[PDB]
Amino acid sequence: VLSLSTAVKELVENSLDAGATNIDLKLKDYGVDLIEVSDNGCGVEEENFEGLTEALSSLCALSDVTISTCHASAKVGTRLMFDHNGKIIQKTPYPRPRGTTVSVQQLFSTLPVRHKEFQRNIKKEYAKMVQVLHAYCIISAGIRVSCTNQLGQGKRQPVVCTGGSPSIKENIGSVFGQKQLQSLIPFVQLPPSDSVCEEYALHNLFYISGFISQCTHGVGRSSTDRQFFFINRRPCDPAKVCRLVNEVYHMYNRHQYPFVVLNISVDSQEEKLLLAVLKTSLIGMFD
Amino acid sequence: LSLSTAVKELVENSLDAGATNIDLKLKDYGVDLIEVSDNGCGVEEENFEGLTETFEALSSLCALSDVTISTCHASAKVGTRLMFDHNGKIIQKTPYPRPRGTTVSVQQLFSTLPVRHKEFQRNIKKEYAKMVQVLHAYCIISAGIRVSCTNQLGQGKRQPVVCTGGSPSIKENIGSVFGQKQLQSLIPFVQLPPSDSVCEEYGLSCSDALHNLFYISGFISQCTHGVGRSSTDRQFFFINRRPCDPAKVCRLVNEVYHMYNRHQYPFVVLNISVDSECVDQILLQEEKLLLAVLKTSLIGMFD
Ligand SMILES: Nc1ncnc2c1ncn2[C@@H]1O[C@H](COP(=O)(O)OP(=O)(O)OP(=O)(O)O)[C@@H](O)[C@H]1O
Ligand SMILES: Nc1ncnc2c1ncn2[C@@H]1O[C@H](COP(=O)(O)OP(=O)(O)OP(=O)(O)O)[C@@H](O)[C@H]1O
Ligand SMILES: [Mg+2]
Ligand SMILES: [Mg+2]
Repeated sequence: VLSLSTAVKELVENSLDAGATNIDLKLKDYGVDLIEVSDNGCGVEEENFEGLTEALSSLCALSDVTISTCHASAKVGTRLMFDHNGKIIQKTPYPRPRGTTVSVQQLFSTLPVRHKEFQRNIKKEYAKMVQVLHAYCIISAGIRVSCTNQLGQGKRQPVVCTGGSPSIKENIGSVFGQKQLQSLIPFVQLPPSDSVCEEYALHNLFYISGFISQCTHGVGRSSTDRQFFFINRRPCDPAKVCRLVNEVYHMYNRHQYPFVVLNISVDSQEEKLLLAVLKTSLIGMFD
Repeated sequence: LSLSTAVKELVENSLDAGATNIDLKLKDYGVDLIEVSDNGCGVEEENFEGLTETFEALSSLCALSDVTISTCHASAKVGTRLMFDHNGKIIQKTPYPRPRGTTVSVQQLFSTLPVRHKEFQRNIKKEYAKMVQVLHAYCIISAGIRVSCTNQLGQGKRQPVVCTGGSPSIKENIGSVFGQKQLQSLIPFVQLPPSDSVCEEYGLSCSDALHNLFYISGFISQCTHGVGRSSTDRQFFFINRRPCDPAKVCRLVNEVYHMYNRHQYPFVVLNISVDSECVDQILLQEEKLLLAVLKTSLIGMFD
């Protein structure tokens, strides 16, 4: 849509919305040539093919979109080709398992300026997409998320793959290795302290979970390269929450920055209460 | 009992389960961990105890390693995680929320046989190379299935080994495994009826060649000088999509290629399709007819 990372985000969310347990992201030239997301979700029924094309409509205007899909109620799958207006160029029977594969080829080709900027800044744009990819890998418990990349004429190479584990801890281990888990402690939520409450509580509905680096000297990280925040399992960047987490960690380890995976679960406001719970909990953890 | 046959047994089990994704995770070339994850049919609860070159496979792996299995059948509401002792007995079974499929973890293969374990470690480079060859064969022939493999040495980062893109063609799987540059020097196999000259060389009559039921397909290097390979490091033969080593067929392919490029050896991916009743060392009935078809076809291709 706007970038490589947001295009991947939209396609992954669509696979998640379809109830997929396998989500495979296939890239060619870091996504400059091909962005392809394949899932084993519910698929699309024939009567809704034209209704596919909004994320998918915007992708059609900015790239060449091919979609293959097979609904559980269908006897055979279907392969669809779209023009830049979202109109179906052709639809043919296509033998494939249940699910949907969305192919985004030559993203931004219809906008030459954006296409050229995409290529020039591919290292930064790919790093943003990896961050989004890692966030979904960590939080999507029970879902096997994978990514592969193929550069030029070279062989296809695996980038990451999760094992469909029910715990965030194992998903973290799948993404970064077991060595990353050895320097982490689980988040332990505490009621806000009288002192911290004064610095800023009976109707507390915030539930915090996750992992953070130990405050022990040397155990931290050189930068904020691995900090993942979630509100109701949705990846996001809460500025005030992120600053508070790094501030409390620096109270005990000013030389380093922590690894962070924090999910904020709350009913469908009162952010000062959330910060008071976060600060009190982090102080009790690092003490 | 080797690293390659252990991986082969697990990959075949995932293929038998109807998997479309097969993920192989290795640690220390498989000395520390061999883990195969698939999205196949899984195992039903009533068959958990029944779970425990041929390496059965799972019972033999339990005797030689620590086997952990998580699985979820479509008929189950929640998956199950299983731990096995070296006699194949279930140490513990716990509910385990996971998607449909099976994950088999083989950690410290051959640990219970210290002599074999040291031979495994000492010859790990040769055993790992043999396993990669077997894995490449399944990657090439398993069209429509995403097979991936990584290897991790100690505490280092995961290293890519191979991965296919779930493509419907053997040609695309070759490109995924070896790169598009490998495809540029290949030509497709074109089957021809055996020629009178080649039929005479094998002592075949017109009636012997009338019941031809061999169907050969695949890819081979061009005979153009220099385009070949330094050795037979990339020659993959299949009978009814099954990886195998037909000695006479393999020698014939290299012999005809040497008729046009004696200095080099070709890249070979060749599947031989034939009725199951004619396969019995690979013993193919009417093998002289198959060799005559192969030689005649290869000569027409390289001419
Ligand atoms: N991988 C998919 N699997 C099954 N159905 C899909 C998939 N992707 C898209 N669809 C269907 O096509 C519809 C339009 O997709 P689109 O992403 O453009 O908008 P949306 O999903 O409805 O809302 P949002 O803007 O939040 O993504 C979707 O609502 C969905 O029904
Ligand atoms: N990845 C798997 N997915 C689903 N079921 C499996 C899987 N692996 C093993 N099983 C089940 O456990 C049984 C025993 O496995 P094992 O490989 O040891 O023997 P086998 O497959 O029955 O015969 P063989 O391996 O000699 O062809 C299998 O028959 C199968 O039902
Ligand atoms: Mg959407
Ligand atoms: Mg088996």
